[PDB]
Amino acid sequence: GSSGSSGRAMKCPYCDFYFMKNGSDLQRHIWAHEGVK
Ligand SMILES: [Zn+2]
Repeated sequence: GSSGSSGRAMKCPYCDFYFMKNGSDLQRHIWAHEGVK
């Protein structure tokens, strides 16, 4: 699919959104649900 040739991405511990299993942007996306500036 458009997110990757084999699919099977990780899913967020707070919402419906997806990232690559070792992506650094996931840590910022989670810290944003935890309310960090
Ligand atoms: Zn999320």
